[PDB]
Amino acid sequence: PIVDSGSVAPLSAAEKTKIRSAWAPVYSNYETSGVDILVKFFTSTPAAQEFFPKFKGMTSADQLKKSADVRWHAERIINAVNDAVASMDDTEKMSMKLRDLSGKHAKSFQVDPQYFKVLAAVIADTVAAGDAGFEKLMSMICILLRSAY
Amino acid sequence: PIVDSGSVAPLSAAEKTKIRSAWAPVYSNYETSGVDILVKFFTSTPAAQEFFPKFKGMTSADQLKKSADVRWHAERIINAVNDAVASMDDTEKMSMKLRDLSGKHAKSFQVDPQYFKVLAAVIADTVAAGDAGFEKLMSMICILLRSAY
Ligand code: HEM
Ligand code: HEM
Repeated sequence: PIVDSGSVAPLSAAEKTKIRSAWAPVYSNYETSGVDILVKFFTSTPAAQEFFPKFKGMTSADQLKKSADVRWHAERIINAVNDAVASMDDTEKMSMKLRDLSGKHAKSFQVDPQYFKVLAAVIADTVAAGDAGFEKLMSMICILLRSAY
Repeated sequence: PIVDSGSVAPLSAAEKTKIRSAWAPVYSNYETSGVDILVKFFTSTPAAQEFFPKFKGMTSADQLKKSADVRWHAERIINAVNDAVASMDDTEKMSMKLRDLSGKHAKSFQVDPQYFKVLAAVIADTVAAGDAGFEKLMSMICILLRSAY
């Protein structure tokens, strides 16, 4: 269950390893993985489309995927998660960046804090649906991405 | 000849239109474009290779191109030049971003500034060889990338 508030027990050594195993295949193809994930989240959540100005005009899966702006945006969203997994052994480091990234969303991108957990699930489902460990990493990211609000 | 110091005359309207016409084709396939340019720079400029710590172990086009790191790095570079062509009508914003990038290069990445113009040339020969207009933009960017040095 991915949350964006409250507390989440630390990540066991066992969980971390699994996460790295599942994420590797996905990331090795981040250009595609990021897109498909972002686009699905987009299309499946109409209420959160007004927060992607550079996407305006496009609404169908076909369009989105051919858009360079949709691609560049997907690649950054995905790498932000990669940086997270590659830093599960440093909570102080992970939190600082995500607190920074939280600031941009709240202060600059002005995105609704309620869609982070939604996109996160669209990531957990693709990376390893059902993994309590991965949903735990997400809960950590979502909690951080709301720290600025 | 691209330069990285002093100054250069503003880009005329004609030059801006020429630049945006030659750029579109290249940026359209940026995931591929960037990677081609980067590898061409890297492989052809030995001394500058030590400045790419994450490519530790790769020195051939084949190994490079098939790397997530090399591409992510290339995608970010090519996209910074894109922001630049996108801001030809607002040199202020262009400079703000480029100055920030300059600081990152001189502080975190510890990169020798002599190479900005060389990588810029690789981009010039790829987008529009010989075009004085584009060369000027590259000069503008390099002068800006060295401002924090
Ligand atoms: C899984 C959680 C998310 C992560 C890890 C994430 C990560 C990122 C990253 C790395 C950037 C790059 C910012 C930069 O270049 O400085 C970004 C940009 C952006 N994100 Fe998120 N994001 C997430 C969820 C969301 C959600 C739910 C929305 C929509 C409500 C959203 C909307 C945006 C917007 C508007 C931009 C700016 C695009 C631009 O103007 O270039 N993000 N995000
Ligand atoms: C046209 C010239 C150049 C542009 C526009 C450019 C742009 C960029 C951008 C946008 C980043 C992303 C930083 C971030 O993620 O916040 C970056 C990182 C980096 N650049 Fe450059 N760059 C240029 C030339 C060079 C040159 C000549 C070298 C090598 C001598 C170089 C070495 C690096 C390194 C080592 C990093 C850090 C990579 C990492 O650890 O992720 N760059 N550059």
